[PDB]
Amino acid sequence: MHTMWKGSISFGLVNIPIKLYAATEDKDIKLRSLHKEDHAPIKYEKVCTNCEKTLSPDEIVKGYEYVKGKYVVLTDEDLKSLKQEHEEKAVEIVDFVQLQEIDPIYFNRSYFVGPGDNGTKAYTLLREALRSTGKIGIANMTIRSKQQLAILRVYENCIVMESIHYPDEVRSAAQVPGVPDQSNVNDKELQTAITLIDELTAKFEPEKYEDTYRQALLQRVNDKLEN
Amino acid sequence: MHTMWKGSISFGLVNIPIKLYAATEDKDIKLRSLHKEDHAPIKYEKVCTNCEKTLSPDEIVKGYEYVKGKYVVLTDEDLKSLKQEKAVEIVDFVQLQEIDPIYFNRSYFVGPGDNGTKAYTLLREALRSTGKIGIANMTIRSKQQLAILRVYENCIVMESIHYPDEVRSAAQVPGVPDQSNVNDKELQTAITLIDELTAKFEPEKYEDTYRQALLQRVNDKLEN
Amino acid sequence: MHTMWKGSISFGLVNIPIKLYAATEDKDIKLRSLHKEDHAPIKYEKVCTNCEKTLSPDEIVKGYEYVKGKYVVLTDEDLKSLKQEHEEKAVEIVDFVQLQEIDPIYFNRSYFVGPGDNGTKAYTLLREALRSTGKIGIANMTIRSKQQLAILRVYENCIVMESIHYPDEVRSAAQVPGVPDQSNVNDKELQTAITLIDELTAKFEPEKYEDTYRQALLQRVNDKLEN
Amino acid sequence: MHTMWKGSISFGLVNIPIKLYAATEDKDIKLRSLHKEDHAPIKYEKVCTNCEKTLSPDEIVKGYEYVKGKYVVLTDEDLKSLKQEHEEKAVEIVDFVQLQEIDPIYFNRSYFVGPGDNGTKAYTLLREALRSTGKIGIANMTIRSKQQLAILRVYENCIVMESIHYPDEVRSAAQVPGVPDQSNVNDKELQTAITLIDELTAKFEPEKYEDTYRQALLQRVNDKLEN
DNA sequence: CTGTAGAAGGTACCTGTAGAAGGTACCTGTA
DNA sequence: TACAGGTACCTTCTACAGGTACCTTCTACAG
Repeated sequence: MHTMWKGSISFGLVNIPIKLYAATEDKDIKLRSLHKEDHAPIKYEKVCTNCEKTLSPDEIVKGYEYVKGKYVVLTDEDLKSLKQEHEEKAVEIVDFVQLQEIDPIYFNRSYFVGPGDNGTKAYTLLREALRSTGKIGIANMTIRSKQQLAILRVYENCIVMESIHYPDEVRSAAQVPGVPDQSNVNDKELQTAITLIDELTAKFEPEKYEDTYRQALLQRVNDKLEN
Repeated sequence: MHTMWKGSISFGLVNIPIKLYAATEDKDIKLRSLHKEDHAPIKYEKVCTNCEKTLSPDEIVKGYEYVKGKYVVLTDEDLKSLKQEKAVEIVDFVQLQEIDPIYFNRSYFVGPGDNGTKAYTLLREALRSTGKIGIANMTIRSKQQLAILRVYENCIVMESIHYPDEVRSAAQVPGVPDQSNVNDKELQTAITLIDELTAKFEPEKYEDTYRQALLQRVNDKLEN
Repeated sequence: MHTMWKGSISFGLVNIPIKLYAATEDKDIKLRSLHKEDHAPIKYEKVCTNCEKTLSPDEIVKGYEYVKGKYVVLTDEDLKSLKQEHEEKAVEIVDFVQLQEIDPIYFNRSYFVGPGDNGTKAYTLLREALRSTGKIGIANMTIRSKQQLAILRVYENCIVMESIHYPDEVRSAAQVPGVPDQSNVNDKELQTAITLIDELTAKFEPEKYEDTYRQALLQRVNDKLEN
Repeated sequence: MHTMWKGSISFGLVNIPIKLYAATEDKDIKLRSLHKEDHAPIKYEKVCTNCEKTLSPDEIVKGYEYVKGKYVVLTDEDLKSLKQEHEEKAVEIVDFVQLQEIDPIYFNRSYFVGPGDNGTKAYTLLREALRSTGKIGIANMTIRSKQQLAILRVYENCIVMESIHYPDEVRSAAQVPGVPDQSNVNDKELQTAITLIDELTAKFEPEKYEDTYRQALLQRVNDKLEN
């Protein structure tokens, strides 16, 4: 695959050089906007709502909307001052917690972690330690000037780094309206449900599920192209 | 807390009325572009790149780019026909460990609907006992996609997932070694290290430092 | 300085990307042999002592002299198989001993260890740990296809990696002929010797000592060059 | 042990007859180049680059390369006048500094110093004075027609004289690229690193480390011989 | 309040490429 | 043992441009 990030997993004296690859790709069809009669691509042009004039990029400033219709203009220098840029590309591990402690509810984006230069032995040691102890590593990571939380876990023979939502962005499963909390299920009905589920149970065949809409749109495009 | 979808989980004769709630919210800081002269928000005008002129939404169409610079225009009629082909239709049940969290894309809590509680708890208990997840097809808003249904705590969680062709293979990751050449003493030392840094998960410990810094700076600027 | 080796310091899970620089340079004067009448450089021509013919580098093979006058030929395959090559450039630390356990008579060559890419925090941690515990690290390294033993220690603000002689190559000071034991030493004579040493004691001035032969040769060369 | 040098440590009125012994030996495997057709050793013939004529040692003169391609020819008389000859083989001590003032990065070669004829009491007095004052003696010495700097120190019951590099041939540890200061060190991380280093700490056992390449080559030679 | 898509700027990492010299490593000779 | 001289080399940095995948942000439409 294509490497998108070069750095190291650092927690104290440990510093394992690693590389990141995107674990998923967006195959959804993107449709360009074209003029009805000219059939040319459409471009976005910035125009002020008050001065009603075209604005160059140097005439645009960023402003945080603090109440409805009122903006505190954050100067560029302020924006760079808020960012705590790091000169060292490191997935700095801040904690190690049991795997069950963090639900896949938190997970946002998945990355494949591969060994870097002169870091295969430490990579294998960390992978085996994580698999044996059955836990994951909570870390802080920056890809391109951002800053987010991540968890490192083990999937098959690879290490997977999943960025996660911050704990205050994840809602509570105990606040869901109407969810029962009493384990008063009947044994006969439960057994019938289990039998039905087992009847519907099959194996996971990834080739069985396909994007039908994508294939249909591609076939329509091919038919219109040939005709 | 706020219902965003109201339908039913359906397979065969089983039809459980359910409601969907977003399991996560985006609290990232969003900034509005403004003019420097008058500090008014800006707006986007769609103009043609071949010849500059403002176009109404009724003056534009959608075209799929098949090669570089060449598009096939999909008329709204055929686009609607393709989009045609409120229930979460379960196709089959697989094991919990058969689908990795790298498949998961979006998370939703599932709550019982009107007169749909007994079936809801029956399905939840069956899924928990059998250790299975239900693969299904569903549409949120004019976009059909694939999802799974699992049990988290005492709730049902529906995770809309990526299609299998959209997920890369862990075997294709460059340079990843095999599980054959790990020393026992080094492994024990590494395990001891990991156990030393092991701590309980404290959700209040981790916070968005950049967002708090930006909010504090905004408050200070407002005071000034 | 000029980096001469790029790799990492590895012991178990710990990996520290580092760079090697030569701590010393040979400033001695080198003289080129020239023809007396032509003043042109000379060339080494390899000629067999028996066939009395000039040999191409593909007509020459290496041989070990197990006994005087007889050689066992070690072909390319044997030498390649004996020389174990590693896929990773690592200073594999095997031991951590006390600093005083290894005498400077073991030391052979000195190298300065600088932080590598994304390897500064771990470098600082290792330096501080070595300085505080008063320990050195025994390791195996290979600069250019020649495996040897080394020790990592702390000098001032830097980490210094010294290659060392193998223990079988170092003689024992207890077997030096004629060296007396800790026999009784006269206190007055020892005090007089101490006062003499203190009288001759001065501070270390690196500029005080210089290679006088090199300066004399350079001055003679310059004098002949001028006139 | 074989005496390789016989002289006296001299400073002012103090003159201590001494003998020098090599403190280390080169046990590396050396392979003789041989002709592949007859398995006879090869020899080097000095031939001129331009004239392409075989040159006897009386037709070869030394030359210093001040610029690339141009050589100032230094005749025998010039080189003899440049070299300083001493009628007495003496290690002439110039001053004494502390043990810690000269780093082992200066050290080049090691020799054991043994008492000479009727020079045991002075040897013991010098050893005791150097040990008690914690000092080393900087000196000028010539082994065989090459004057160099040396330091005299005490190791176990012996005196060790180390030929050392000139100060201009030793690089500065403050110019190592990327080396940081000691200000930013986390205490918890430092304690973790110290605990890890103590975990890998072991007593120095010289019998554990051996030149595996030499043993492998000797085993291969023995296998080829026995067959 | 949430889902959904489109356009736009940017740059990191890989790919394809080459020259120089500084320090490694080895071999002989030679008294 | 000392001591030097010649020889093959190759690694790291210097000097180098093109291209794509992925990040990241911003607005707008729907109900």
